[PDB]
Amino acid sequence: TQPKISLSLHAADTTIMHRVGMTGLYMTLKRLEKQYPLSRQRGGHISWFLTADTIELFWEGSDFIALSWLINESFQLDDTGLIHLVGLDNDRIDLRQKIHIHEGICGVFLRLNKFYQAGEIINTELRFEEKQVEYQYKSLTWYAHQTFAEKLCEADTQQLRHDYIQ
DNA sequence: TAACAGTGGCCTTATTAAATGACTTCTCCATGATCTAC
Repeated sequence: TQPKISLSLHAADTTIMHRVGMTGLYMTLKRLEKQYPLSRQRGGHISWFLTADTIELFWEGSDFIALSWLINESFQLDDTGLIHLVGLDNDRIDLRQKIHIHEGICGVFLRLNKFYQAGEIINTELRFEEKQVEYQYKSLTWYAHQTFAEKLCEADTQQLRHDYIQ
């Protein structure tokens, strides 16, 4: 039918950050499609058609439900409280690099406590060359990326906004 | 008017090439929930 969200690298109004964002969405969608082969499994029957330089999203029912499902599945938190982006191959990456990525995101994007709720300071002692070194990182319980779906959709009609979002 | 215009041997031997301590101090935050006044 008609895609509800269409994104292209050839759009003339996009900057570098916009294109990097479409690339991240493309990687996340590839990983999700590997995780959820059937569109019925995905909330709202959300389905996508990915090309070399275009992203199109189709879904049924309320826009808020489908967007919330996609965003919640895209941005996750593991048991330890680290940022778990399903766009990246998290099983293949080790714990130290995951901690590095989480700390970088928390120090660059989530600079402000207004956009994350901090948990306890989790300490882990991983042995290295017959020596156990204690990594101490700030675990999280929520960050704005998880619940931006509310800002993407209208409060009452629960549909995609037709205006600009600040 | 001439024939010479120095023949030698050396051209530094030692020793030490830095010892200290300092390697910026402050401040200017951004953003949303809430208080509050109109």
